[PDB]
Amino acid sequence: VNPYIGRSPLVIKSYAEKLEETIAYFEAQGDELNAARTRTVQGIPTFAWISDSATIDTIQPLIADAVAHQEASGEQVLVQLVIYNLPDRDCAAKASDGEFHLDDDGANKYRAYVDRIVAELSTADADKLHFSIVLEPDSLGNMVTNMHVPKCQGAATAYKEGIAYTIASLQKPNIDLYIDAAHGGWLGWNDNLRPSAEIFKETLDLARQITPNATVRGLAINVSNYNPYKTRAREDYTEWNNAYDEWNYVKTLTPHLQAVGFPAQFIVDQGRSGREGIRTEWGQWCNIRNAGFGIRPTTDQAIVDSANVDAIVWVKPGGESDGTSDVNAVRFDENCRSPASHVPAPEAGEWFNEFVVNLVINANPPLEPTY
Ligand SMILES: [Mg+2]
Repeated sequence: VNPYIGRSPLVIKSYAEKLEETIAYFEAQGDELNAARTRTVQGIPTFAWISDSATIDTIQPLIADAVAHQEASGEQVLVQLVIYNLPDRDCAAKASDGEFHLDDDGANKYRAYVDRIVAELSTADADKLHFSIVLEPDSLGNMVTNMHVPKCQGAATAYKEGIAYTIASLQKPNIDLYIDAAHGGWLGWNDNLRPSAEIFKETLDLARQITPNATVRGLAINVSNYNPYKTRAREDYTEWNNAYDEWNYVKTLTPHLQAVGFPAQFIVDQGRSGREGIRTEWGQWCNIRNAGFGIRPTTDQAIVDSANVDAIVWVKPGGESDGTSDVNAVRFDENCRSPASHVPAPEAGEWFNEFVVNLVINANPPLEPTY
């Protein structure tokens, strides 16, 4: 069943707290409407990312807070998590912050990292909650389009085996899993559709060699990207790609999932999708200037308009930088100085207040104020 129906995805307190800076900024500008819209954003659920082992320490406090909230509110709390730590992570990038490396026991270390997450998701408090978990952004798409890259060649089996173990390890009645499936501009090209469906099924099949009746709910798309759910002005760079918005990505990928027997249910990130015409190339991803908050999290079919979409969600938390634009930074990524990037920007994950100011102003539909 669609786990989002009737459920209240969890507001991430640590994220809502960061927005106090944005509220203070608008108040200091004499801008009560945008201050109030930012207050609305504080109440919008986002995903909590587990992108390293240290972050596992945040999970039990998050769960305890979630249970307290469930008791107080009478809601059916749905905790949204991202697992993002495969060994030799981000194999096609020039650099990665992933902490595990295949040549330093990374496969076993990844299993133990998953085991630590499982432990946290196995407490009596965890049992009271429901979870929606996105598995490993920037992973399997590389086996479709980046197999000319030495690091991807060396990591392909490990990505499939890693994700298989994660799936097999999180088979509980209160957990729904969505495997990351990139975005239309990556895997939506005609040549990529069938191989993508095949690798998702292959990975699920591997999971079932570990835990016999293992399942997933489906796929997560547009994670940390900006693609509109429904475009109002198709971009020139989408020429010859039928997945020119994410609703069309769902429509075009679905038949291939069905053909291979992989579940064709999707959650779609729209956290930074409010404004179009902000990029000159589809491949631009880092702190794209003038991005706006998009469609708010919802299961409403009047908006979603697809039996294959479980929900629109906000996976990447807007305001957390994609990377630094400082040319002299140790982790400088040239993508973060693209012609479309917002500069200066702080290190990946650090608060980028100027960017959130713009996410509020450029939100579509406009944010309703909470006065
Ligand atoms: Mg490192």
